[PDB]
Amino acid sequence: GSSGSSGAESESFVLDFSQPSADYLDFRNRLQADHVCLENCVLKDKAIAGTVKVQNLAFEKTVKIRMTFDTWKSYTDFPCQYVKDTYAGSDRDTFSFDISLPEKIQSYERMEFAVYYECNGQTYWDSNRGKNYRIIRAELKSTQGMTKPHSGPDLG
Repeated sequence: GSSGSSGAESESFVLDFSQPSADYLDFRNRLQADHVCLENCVLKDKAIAGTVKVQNLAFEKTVKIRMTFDTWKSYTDFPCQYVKDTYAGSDRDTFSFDISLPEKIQSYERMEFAVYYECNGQTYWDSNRGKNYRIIRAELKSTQGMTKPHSGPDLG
């Protein structure tokens, strides 16, 4: 039935959500209430990259990204690395992560990931600072024009 996967190159993928960092407030709120929040997550060739933030509550810190390709059935705990740059916050540390996308990805299975920060004898779980990090392809995303931008007042 299904067409074999012998020789084929799928276009790059995109994100179905707006970067978290974008909103300093809506962002810090998660890093202050959950003590953890993803800064930015870029996409690369059959691979991804992103840096997660954490509160300097304790010394020992454990950051691991949880990703799955089977409607949250088969996930793998990937160890995060540490970044040392001028930009990186002095107090709050900055851990990075590099996950390798699966061979292929079709519209027959779901794919989402979440952040898992362990500290102070606790386990903070940040799943797309809302529901889940829905990752879709770039060719799937539909383009809709003739739309007006939204804008509102600044909370006092």
